Amino acid sequence: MIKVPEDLERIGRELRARGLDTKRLLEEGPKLYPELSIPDLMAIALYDHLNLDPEFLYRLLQQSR
Amino acid sequence: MIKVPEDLERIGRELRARGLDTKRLLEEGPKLYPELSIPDLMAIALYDHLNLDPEFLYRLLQQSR
Repeated sequence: MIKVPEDLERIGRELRARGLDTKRLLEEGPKLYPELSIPDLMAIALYDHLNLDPEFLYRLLQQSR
Repeated sequence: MIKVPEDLERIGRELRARGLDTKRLLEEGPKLYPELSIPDLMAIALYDHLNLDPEFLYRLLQQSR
């Protein structure tokens, strides 16, 4: 589902808009987005609280794969 | 290298003590700890800035594996 950095940002914005802080995002994120990997959701959590460049997080995710 | 939650906390404390913020931790962490996976380092980054329970992050890492 994360084919480009834009997808990381889109899903991240969506989950945070629900009111999910980082812990709740890591608990609810996987239920709402079962197609994402745990590393995907950790990267989204980092984007959502620290506003790290989605390009950087995307590149890190590519390495892990 | 992360066989228990204690290892996540130990390495996290070590990297943050060097002055590494989250972005620099994700850039320098892999160089300093080449034995860790990218998901390992993302979990350590989450612990170091948000103080999420290392037990929770450890359990998430087990799932990914």
